[PDB]
Amino acid sequence: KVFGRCELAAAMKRHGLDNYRGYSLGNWVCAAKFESNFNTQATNRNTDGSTDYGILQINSRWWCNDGRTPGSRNLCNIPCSALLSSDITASVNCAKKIVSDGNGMNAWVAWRNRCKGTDVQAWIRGCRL
Repeated sequence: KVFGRCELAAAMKRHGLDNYRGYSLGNWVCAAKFESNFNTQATNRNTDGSTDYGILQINSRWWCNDGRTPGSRNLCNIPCSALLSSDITASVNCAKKIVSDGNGMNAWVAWRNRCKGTDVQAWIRGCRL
């Protein structure tokens, strides 16, 4: 599913992301934008052989099981498949764990490179929230 910008902001809010660990809603929407372009079925192979999954491009080395990343973990205790459904619950629950891991949203390289210190509130302008 390819979400609308405000449609994603709303689902993210309903799922408790707005200000989770101090990150306002605009940060999460900005990160989703640059990670997947709001497409839940986005996947991307990393050099080390792990794979990134779904709206927030959550990785198979630490966070999910795809059965094809030697030496990896599944700390969110889900199949990586679950990160590609229309339903974002699994992705949100798994992002909550990642963002709590010590580095805040720096765990997402595109957030640090493209959202950090920008006017992230732009990403929720004109949304019914």
